[PDB]
Amino acid sequence: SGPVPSRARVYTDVNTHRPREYWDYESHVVEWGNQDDYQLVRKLGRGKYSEVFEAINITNNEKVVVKILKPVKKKKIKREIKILENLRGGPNIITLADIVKDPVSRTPALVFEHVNNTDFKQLYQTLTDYDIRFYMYEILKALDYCHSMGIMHRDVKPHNVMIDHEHRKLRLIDWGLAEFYHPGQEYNVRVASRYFKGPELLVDYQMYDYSLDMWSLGCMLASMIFRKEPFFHGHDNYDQLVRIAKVLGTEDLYDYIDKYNIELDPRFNDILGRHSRKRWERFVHSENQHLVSPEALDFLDKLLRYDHQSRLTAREAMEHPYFYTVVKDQAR
Ligand SMILES: O=C(CCC(=O)NCCc1ccc(Cl)c(Cl)c1)NCCCCn1cnc2c(Br)c(Br)c(Br)c(Br)c21
Ligand SMILES: NCCc1ccc(Cl)c(Cl)c1
Repeated sequence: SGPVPSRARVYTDVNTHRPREYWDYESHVVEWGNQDDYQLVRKLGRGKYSEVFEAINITNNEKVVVKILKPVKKKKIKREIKILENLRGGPNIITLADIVKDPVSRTPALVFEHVNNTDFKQLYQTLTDYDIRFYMYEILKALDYCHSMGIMHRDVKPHNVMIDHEHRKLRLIDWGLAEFYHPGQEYNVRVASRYFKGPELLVDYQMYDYSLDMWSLGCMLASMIFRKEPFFHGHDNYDQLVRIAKVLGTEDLYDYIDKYNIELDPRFNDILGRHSRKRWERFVHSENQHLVSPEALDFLDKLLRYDHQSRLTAREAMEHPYFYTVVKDQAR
């Protein structure tokens, strides 16, 4: 007997009710702009999948960001484009402005709205309790939206959160790993950065859903309030689950494994050991106590659960007491 199937608790059938063109990205036809509308100004960074530039649209003098893609399978470019187009205009989702073909490498380039990013070295030095609650709530808006639109981001981490702090403006970026959720579909578990991988990825449980993003969000929250980056600091994918188990305990892990009849890689036998579930107080000290509260710890505990089905949804997270003062402030 194999693993027990699983279904998302919410937004389970949203893609089923769509025309197939919404989610059948392999059949998407790309609408191309004119690369001659743009001039590159300077390089902002480079990754395994792209090089990123600041640019100017010389037809309207607008600043934009240009992501020149490295060679990748055409269906993965179509996937990112289709998801960006489907989510465009949603709260705190980066806006795809144009798609052009780089004359040099003949590769596609995505053109995004510019965000005046805040120097985060200063941001983290003066970060307040209220700042963290406010921006977490802004991220939850983007996640509830994309989940409600049938999409898992699958790469939630601080690097993919742009913040213009002067204007309290936040954007969730890099949708190149995002996928459409379909009930019963088995997904690739080699997604997300190591430190933010959910337990379902680490034990190779492929029938996962939106709740994967909620684990990653809990990892980000823990690093913020405890000022410990990364929070779960594994040496490799195997050790990453050991680091989680030393905090969440091994009992709930084996309860999770048994519930879904997951066949655990035999490497884990001699490294997981036996660990109690720790109390969050052991990460609190004089340098982070101003960011930690009973509300923050209650919220954090309800995100970081082995069982993906028992994690808060994005909308449930937004209703947590941790956000009460943010919610009433936004009512104005
Ligand atoms: O520096 C970062 C962000 C690092 C960071 O700590 N965040 C804030 C994290 C955070 C999250 C939650 C909370 Cl609660 C709080 Cl408090 C803080 N990531 C590098 C991006 C590399 C350059 N890069 C790539 N793609 C880009 C796009 Br697309 C645009 Br548009 C723009 Br602009 C740029 Br620059 C782009
Ligand atoms: N049109 C020449 C400048 C240029 C080169 C490459 C790209 Cl991808 C862009 Cl948008 C603009």
